[PDB]
Amino acid sequence: KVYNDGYDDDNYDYIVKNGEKWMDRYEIDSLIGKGSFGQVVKAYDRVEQEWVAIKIIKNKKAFLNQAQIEVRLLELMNKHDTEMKYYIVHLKRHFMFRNHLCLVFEMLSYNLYDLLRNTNFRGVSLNLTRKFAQQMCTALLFLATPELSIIHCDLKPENILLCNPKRSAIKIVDFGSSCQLGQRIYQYIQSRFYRSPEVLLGMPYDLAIDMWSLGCILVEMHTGEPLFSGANEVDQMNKIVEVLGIPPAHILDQAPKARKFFEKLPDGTWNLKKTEYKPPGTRKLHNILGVETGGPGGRRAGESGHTVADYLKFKDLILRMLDYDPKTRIQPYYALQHSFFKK
Ligand SMILES: CCOc1cc(/C=C2\SC(=S)NC2=O)ccc1O
Repeated sequence: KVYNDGYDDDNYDYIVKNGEKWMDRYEIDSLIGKGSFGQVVKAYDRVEQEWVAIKIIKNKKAFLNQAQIEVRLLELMNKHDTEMKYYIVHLKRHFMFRNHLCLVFEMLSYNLYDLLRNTNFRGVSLNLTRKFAQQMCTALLFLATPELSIIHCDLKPENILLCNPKRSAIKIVDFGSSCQLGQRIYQYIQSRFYRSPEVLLGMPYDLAIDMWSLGCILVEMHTGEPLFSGANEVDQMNKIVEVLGIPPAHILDQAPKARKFFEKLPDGTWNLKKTEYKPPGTRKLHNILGVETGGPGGRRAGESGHTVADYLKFKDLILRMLDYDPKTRIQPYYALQHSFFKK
């Protein structure tokens, strides 16, 4: 059997051969990314004389359609003249090659999960976390612009990449799961660890879900471990409740999936259903962050910029990003005005 004249495998992924040249321009070096959508490869562009990442979409209608949306959003974002756009990954060009849609991006360095792995999952400093935090809030502010109103929908450490390995500048990648503000066609969205409560509760969602994700990411970056690492959605919600308490009554009353995690008593109050968890709100972020005990695990004790005063600024901001209510949850503009960022 042969697929796409022998260019494709059984999955209709392009069979990548190191050293291959495409259209007398791009020289394929190696495969750098693998996904349901297709593959990502590192290539040299002879014309621009630079390294580029090429996202090779699978040769199937479904995956092509998904990527077409990705392209519109990427091109829409690149359209704006604002300087905030530079925190978003830049799509240089797109083309059809051997029945595969290919997105050409600027080559980027290690993702934030790689950084975590490199620390043996013990996290990076508050100073570097602040730098990452400021850039991400700026990125979300840009996404929040009315013309765009883009929800990334899959924010996580892996999806945040450094421009250069020796600088701290970051760019958000993978808009393949992104959508614009509108009707909640998709209920099951976001990576589980970074999934907002509104999504878990099957309620309407806005751009605030990304902000929730950011809060989880920022805590994760400093500690090295996901704030909430549920094995399932129920476990996810229970892990959120451990830190933040039972969600407010006004939310759960409106929540279609409230009874998946909670039960409503005769008095009309909400409790966790029975089916190993600390009581609601007793896994304090104050202690997770090690505000008063020299940071997480005491590894930051004696380090500049790791004072109680510093940690309290970080904690307050995080707690504003992890507001249960998406209408009151801090917005990118206000987050950038937080005392955590002041000099
Ligand atoms: C290992 C992936 O490395 C890169 C990845 C991207 C962008 C991607 S990957 C994906 S999946 N969707 C994107 O937009 C850009 C530059 C890179 O160096």
